[PDB]
Amino acid sequence: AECSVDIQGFNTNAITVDKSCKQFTVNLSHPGNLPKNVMGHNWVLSTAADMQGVVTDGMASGLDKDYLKPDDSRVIAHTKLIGSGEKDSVTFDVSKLKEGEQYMFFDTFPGHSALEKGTLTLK
Ligand SMILES: [Cu+2]
Ligand SMILES: [Cu+2]
Repeated sequence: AECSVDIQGFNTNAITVDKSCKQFTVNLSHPGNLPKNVMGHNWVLSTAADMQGVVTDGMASGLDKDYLKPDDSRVIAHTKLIGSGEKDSVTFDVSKLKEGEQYMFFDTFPGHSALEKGTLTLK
């Protein structure tokens, strides 16, 4: 089945990964005209349980860490932080994913998590 998804930064509020896929790719795109540094976006994947932890410590860490705490072991996958006309794409092992667990995708650029947030599920 398909196992890439195109996301603009969110047009989708919800991703489902086909249980039959071995890998999965998120192509992320930035729509506007502003520098990564005043209006950059990422796509981060953690379990719902961990989302808020990744976000707050990611805010605390700088632009220079792409707004993610270094060695954050609760982050399953993510795209680089990106700005205007920059695109990024992350490909992860689907074996990292457990059917019947609730995952969240989100943006860790300060504040964007309240609107740029979604659900991903292995099904
Ligand atoms: Cu397939
Ligand atoms: Cu954003």
